[PDB]
Amino acid sequence: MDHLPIFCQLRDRDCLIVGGGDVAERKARLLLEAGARLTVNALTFIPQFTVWANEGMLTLVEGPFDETLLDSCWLAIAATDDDTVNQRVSDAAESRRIFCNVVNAPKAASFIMPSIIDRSPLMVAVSAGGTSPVLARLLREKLESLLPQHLGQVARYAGQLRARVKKQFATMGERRRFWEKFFVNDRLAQSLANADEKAVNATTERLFSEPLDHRGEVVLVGAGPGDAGLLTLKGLQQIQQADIVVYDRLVSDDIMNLVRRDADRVFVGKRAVPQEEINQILLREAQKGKRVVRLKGGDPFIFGRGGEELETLCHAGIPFSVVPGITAASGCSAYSGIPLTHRDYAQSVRLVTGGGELDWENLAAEKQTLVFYMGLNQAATIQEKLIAFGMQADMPVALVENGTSVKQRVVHGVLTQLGELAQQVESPALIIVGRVVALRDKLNWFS
Amino acid sequence: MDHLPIFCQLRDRDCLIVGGGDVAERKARLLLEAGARLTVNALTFIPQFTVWANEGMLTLVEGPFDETLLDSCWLAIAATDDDTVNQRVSDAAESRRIFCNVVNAPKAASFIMPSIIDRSPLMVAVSAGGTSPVLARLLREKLESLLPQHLGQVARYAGQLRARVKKQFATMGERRRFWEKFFVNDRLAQSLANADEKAVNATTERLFSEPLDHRGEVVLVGAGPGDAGLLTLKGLQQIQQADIVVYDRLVSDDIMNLVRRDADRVFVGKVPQEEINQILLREAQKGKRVVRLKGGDPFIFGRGGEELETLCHAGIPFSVVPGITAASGCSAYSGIPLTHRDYAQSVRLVTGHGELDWENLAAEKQTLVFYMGLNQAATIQEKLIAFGMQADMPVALVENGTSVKQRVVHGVLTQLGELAQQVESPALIIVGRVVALRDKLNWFSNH
Ligand SMILES: Nc1ncnc2c1ncn2[C@@H]1O[C@H](CSCC[C@H](N)C(=O)O)[C@@H](O)[C@H]1O
Ligand SMILES: Nc1ncnc2c1ncn2[C@@H]1O[C@H](CSCC[C@H](N)C(=O)O)[C@@H](O)[C@H]1O
Ligand SMILES: [Cl-]
Repeated sequence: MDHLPIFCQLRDRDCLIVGGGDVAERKARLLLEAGARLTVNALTFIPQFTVWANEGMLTLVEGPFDETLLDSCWLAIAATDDDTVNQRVSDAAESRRIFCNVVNAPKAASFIMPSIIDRSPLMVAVSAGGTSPVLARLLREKLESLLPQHLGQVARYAGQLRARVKKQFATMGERRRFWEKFFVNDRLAQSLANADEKAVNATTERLFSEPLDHRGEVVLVGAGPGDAGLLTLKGLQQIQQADIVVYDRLVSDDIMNLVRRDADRVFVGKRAVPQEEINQILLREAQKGKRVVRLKGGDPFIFGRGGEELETLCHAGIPFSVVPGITAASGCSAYSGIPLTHRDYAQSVRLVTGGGELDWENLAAEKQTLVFYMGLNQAATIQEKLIAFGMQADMPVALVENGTSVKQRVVHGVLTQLGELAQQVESPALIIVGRVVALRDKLNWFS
Repeated sequence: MDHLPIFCQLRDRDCLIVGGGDVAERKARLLLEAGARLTVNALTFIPQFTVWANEGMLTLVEGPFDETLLDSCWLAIAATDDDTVNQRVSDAAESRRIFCNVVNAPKAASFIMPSIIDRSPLMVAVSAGGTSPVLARLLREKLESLLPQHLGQVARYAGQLRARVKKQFATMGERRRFWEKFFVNDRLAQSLANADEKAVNATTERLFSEPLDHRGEVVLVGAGPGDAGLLTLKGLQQIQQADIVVYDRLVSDDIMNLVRRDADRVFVGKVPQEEINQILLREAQKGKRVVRLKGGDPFIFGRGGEELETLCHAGIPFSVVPGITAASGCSAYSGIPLTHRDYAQSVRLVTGHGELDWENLAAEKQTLVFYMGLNQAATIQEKLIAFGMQADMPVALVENGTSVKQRVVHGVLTQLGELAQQVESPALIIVGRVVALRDKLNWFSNH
């Protein structure tokens, strides 16, 4: 072992930073977050130090490095640009047996500052001894995406409950299985976050009363339009903790690979399937006691037929929640370079399908952006009947197929070519109509 | 944070353990592995301690607690069963400003010993500070399953190439891009694992020979409506690697916790557009990774349709990460789907601050979403009524959607004026029959 990691309790302990630049500012902010009583010594200070001082959060000593400021210090940080000054700081702290960090020379120091994931009281720290800062940040970013930030509140509720858990589950296996359920229960985490005490004690005793086997809930998760990177953090966390994932073909293969592999997969899609038995699959599995995730393309509440499922769940007592996704309009907008609103261009955006009878006097009006979902089929009926209501023959139209994926194709023309453009593409495609289409020239970044 | 993690260099520094039992043994084993000059002072020793003193790896001091043995120490550990003795030790350590650990007492000591995952020279440390030891074990065991066995060899080799990387690459960014490609080359990993030197050398020379890009870029990232879990995975990648992050009023404080600690932050808030652009323009022209962080989605009422031409006119590469828009975030979190089987089959996103076409907005069977229409709410009510919307149409106002401070008021269209006086910005107005579904779909809390 090259370094001993220790977690230091710093509240009202004296600490010294030498330096007054932005490096020293980052260090000072960490130590203030830790509750340190902080003195800063520097020849000059960036103004963020004088505001912290005015608000009585630190102490400033303008001048050269004064070894006697270390006199009652627990930690020293040399954060200047002068290796000479840092070495004098480092040497003065060594003789007083004060742990000292040198920002630019981590080998010169008696301690190193690692990358930190703060879910306090829960804390994770990563370092490789200075050999690889970029590896630490790479690991920090993956850790950040996996640990929900309300985990800390769940942590402290746990500690206040270990007497009840131990007095109810005899074996340690029984206890670990309970804790494993406790720490991934999301109505619990949301209730502690939102400070709803009725829902905490409700969820608390529902956790104690149901069998250790059971953990029935259903989560409606938006997978977004295609790109695995457009999943939400909450979404990725939910499909990692799931026992069964129910998915359609509108969920891209890359999203599916993010499903941790001991989960059961249920495909409920096209081949070459009514929503009614989909409701009963979800119903069945939740009442067997499984964490069911329903993955849907895009956003669940935008042409998802996703509300119809949940009111069946609400009438059986099955807890549920919903994680929104990037809808196709927003993804294709961004990946094709067509903003949906802009300036003098479009006051409003309209999301519509292609069922029943629509109102095309309404759809034809100007100063709009029109986005057609599932419109490819009735597409010819759309060109002739927007022009037949006075909308200009020169209005740019665009079709985005497979938006946000590496197979994205965009065809753009003018309203009077709308049918011709149409089956140069296939489903799934969006039809976008309006002046905003004309700014793809200046705004397309996706190669 | 409640603790401050640090990685101490203990080689040739005196440490003192008080206690000579199995708990003292496990802490002694750790300090020995970190190179400490160890002294153990106890009435009695388990046999492993005498086996260590015979090899000259520690000094044993038999007898009761001697305070003077602290004099030259950098760390102290109270590991007796006697809690009176442990307190005399932590007292004697306090006065000397020596970080001290008390085994049966996490809240009583100035440092905590964390769980360690070791991939030397890489190291991950996990602690919940004694509030939840079992969360720390479950997490440590999950981390153990995500860190590849042979990651330590990749880190070690990185340590040996730093001198060469810094000599051959002038700028910080060029070094970062080298390391970014180094740490995700699968083949270099397996070659290091198999001690295949010629294969390591061939990939290494080729990696050093690659042309490295020298451009800064501006990334527009959607933060989503507030909840930090609603950021996309890509958006998190961006704000964890960014050099500077330009952000607004409407980026919640929990998203900012995701911004990399070493990044610079610039706030905007009446700061008009032409100063933002030239801030963006001048920062990227210096080769820095620039993230523009905006609330919701950048291309929906984002004003971000002209930021991008100024950059395209300048030769600055740019990209766009879509975000969850306030409509689909507030929809999911108030229990109000934007579309539904027989309630609404089109969604209209409208602004507030010729003018609006009210005959079209008042049309049947659509959901209306008003962005920043709080100050204009009495007009919206008047106009929709005059163009034929029924007086009893359900309306809802979502304030601070997806945040811990979310508030929803709701009612009928003849109440829309009065309702707006009960909330403040930022807030959405949802108009349509879907609003009535909240009483069957609200899985979120009570405001
Ligand atoms: N990746 C994609 N690219 C282009 N259009 C897409 C798309 N994904 C979905 N669509 C559109 O959405 C239709 C399915 S309706 C499902 C909508 C989804 N819940 C959402 O919010 O996006 C398809 O017929 C197609 O018109
Ligand atoms: N968390 C939230 N809850 C309710 N309304 C919100 C909100 N965040 C933004 N808004 C609305 O959005 C307006 C800002 S316009 C920018 C919104 C962003 N581009 C998006 O896609 O959502 C505010 O006036 C408010 O009406
Ligand atoms: Cl490192």
